[PDB]
Amino acid sequence: MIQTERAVQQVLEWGRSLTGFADEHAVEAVRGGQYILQRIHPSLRGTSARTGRDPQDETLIVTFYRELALLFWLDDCNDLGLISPEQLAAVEQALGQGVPCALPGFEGCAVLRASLATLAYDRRDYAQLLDDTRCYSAALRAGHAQAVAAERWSYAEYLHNGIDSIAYANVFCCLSLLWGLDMATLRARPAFRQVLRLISAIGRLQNDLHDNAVILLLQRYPAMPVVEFLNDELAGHTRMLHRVMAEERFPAPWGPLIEAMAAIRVQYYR
Amino acid sequence: QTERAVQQVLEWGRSLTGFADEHAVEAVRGGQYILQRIHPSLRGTSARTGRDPQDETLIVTFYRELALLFWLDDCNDLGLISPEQLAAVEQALGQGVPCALPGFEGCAVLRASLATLAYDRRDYAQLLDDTRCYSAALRAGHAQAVAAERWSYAEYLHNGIDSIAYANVFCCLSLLWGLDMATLRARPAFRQVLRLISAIGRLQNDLHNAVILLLQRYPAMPVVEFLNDELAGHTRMLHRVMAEERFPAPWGPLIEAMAAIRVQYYRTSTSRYRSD
Repeated sequence: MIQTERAVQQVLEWGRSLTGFADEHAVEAVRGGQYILQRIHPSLRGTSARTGRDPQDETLIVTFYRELALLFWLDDCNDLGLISPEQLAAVEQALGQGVPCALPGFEGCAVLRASLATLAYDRRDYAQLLDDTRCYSAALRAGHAQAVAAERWSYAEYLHNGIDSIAYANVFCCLSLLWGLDMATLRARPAFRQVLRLISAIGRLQNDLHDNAVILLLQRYPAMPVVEFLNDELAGHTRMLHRVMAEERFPAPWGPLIEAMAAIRVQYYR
Repeated sequence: QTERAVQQVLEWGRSLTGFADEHAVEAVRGGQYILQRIHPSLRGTSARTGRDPQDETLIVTFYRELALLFWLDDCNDLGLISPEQLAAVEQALGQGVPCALPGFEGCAVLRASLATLAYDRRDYAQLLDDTRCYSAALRAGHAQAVAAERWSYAEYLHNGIDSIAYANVFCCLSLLWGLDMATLRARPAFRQVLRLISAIGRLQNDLHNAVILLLQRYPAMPVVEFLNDELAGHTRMLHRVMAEERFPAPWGPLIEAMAAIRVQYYRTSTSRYRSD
């Protein structure tokens, strides 16, 4: 229910406590975040009586947008070198362990992680979010290494890393943390873990078509019709996802949520 | 001892239509390789489980399962038996009951042995599960080289991970030597490496089908180079994880043993001599 610009202002307010944070980070966060929240709104309405978490709770909504902003900011920090390597390392340790940053200029890290901890419906989801953050950080730095001071790895390594760097796992975990979506339990299902990997691969492939899959393959296998291959790969991952989602029915709002992510395009938020 | 094991696998194989001597030889050869590589490791779990590494009964059973898997693959790919017979066989093996059609008594005998010898019976049910999964992957991959438009490399590899049967191998090992895979598969890192080792096995087998799949869809693509890079890549990822995780013995050695083992030591280069 919170209005778009007020949400941006709330995200920006917190964002100023992070060196390198830009207005763009807050805007993208709210745009991507609203896209998702709007598509799972009908479902969240149905789980609300049970959980006690309101789909329109401003506190939950802005916290979610702040996590998205943090992820956008980190990606830029990593790729555009907005802060020093020492600072990025200190920031990633803090966000990955859930402790305050040891270097100054990044107070927002401790503040957001504390709110998430405090607001967690099922605290297992908070520990998972810290795990996903460490995976995200590792992937951003490994991907960044590849594009330059490297000797390109295999498409396999590329995709495995890109699945972590696309951060869909993080987004899902944060939503589960805030609205009590029981992701920690759902993960016990193999079909669930597999769809997580699939929607993440779908997102990584789509983003790169629109470390990058095309650039990597073309400069490693120039004769190879790279772009054709990838679209095929993307359609393949999509068929597998459709299959698994059919074979198994996940509790609400998971169906709508995965659907929303497959349909989302970097273009609608970036 | 080699030849006595080979003959015990062979003898049982006479109760499976289409079984060839090579199925038994490939089985013992690959199986011997795995068991001798993990031996020093299996000695430490030995007193704890009471399952002796040199146990002849556990050895012959393990090899028969490998032979079953090789035979099943050939039946699917070469049509050694009818589609009707293949369905009845896969049905039986997936439920651990005798095959309903004549000529396949071996199915009953092997599944009864596995049920009788299972350290942790949860591994027996899991083996049946893996057998159904393997059969389903065999079905899919055969029906794919014969339909309309083809599979993506991702779909092929995903199916290929199930069709290489490494899950079945690990499970059978746990079942006979009580390696507690039933609780280990609950570990996300253990699941991740099983997938990596299976992708490695599928690519290795295929580099001696992925190649044909890719060359028929992308003629200008240096396919064999790409697949070789993929194999190297999965191998590096396997090493990265291994280095960052500790798995109860003998799992580390077992995983490494399966990673290395090159098909040229087993199933892809064993056949009956002919004069020509």
